[PDB]
Order: sequence, then structure tokens, then C-alpha cells
Amino acid sequence: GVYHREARSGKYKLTYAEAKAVCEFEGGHLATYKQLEAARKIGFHVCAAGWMAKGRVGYPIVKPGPNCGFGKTGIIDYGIRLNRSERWDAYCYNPHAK
Repeated sequence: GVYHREARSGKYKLTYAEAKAVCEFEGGHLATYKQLEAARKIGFHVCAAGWMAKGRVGYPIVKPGPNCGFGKTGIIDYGIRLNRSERWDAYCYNPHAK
């Protein structure tokens, strides 16, 4: 299944280029919206924005999301942001399960 990751010696210090380095190494691939959705149907709920394939970034949420974005419900990705220079979290994926 999918999982969230954050800096060990900090917090939000992971860029798209970095997220690509740690992953894809073993032939894996960064989690995307399409792949993320399949997880939401399994009760997957994570309120946090992180870089992904094609510089894509988003913070999927079943309903609650005060800290992330502002109210509203359901994923609210902007579809590839130009803030590729700003600092944010990051997501990954592994064939370990699902």
C-alpha cells in the first residue's frame, strides 16, 4: 500500500528531483492521482501535499482538511504547480503490497 514520508532531520525539505532519486531506483514509480485514488477506495486518508510524477502535487482527503487547503472535501490538486522551486513533502510507492 501507499505511505507518507517526511524529512528526518527536519520537516518539508524534499523536492521533486529528490523524491525521484530515492524512488525509481529499484524500478519503482512515484505515486500519482490515478494510483492514489485506487487507495482512497481502501480507506486511505492523508492530509499533506507532496511532489509526485510530472512535478504533480496534491493532498487527497476523504472529508476533513483544515490544516491542508481550506475546508472543502475531496482531492484538490492544482495539477502540476510552477512552485517546483518551493519546499514540500513527497510520496512514493513499492511492490511490497498492493
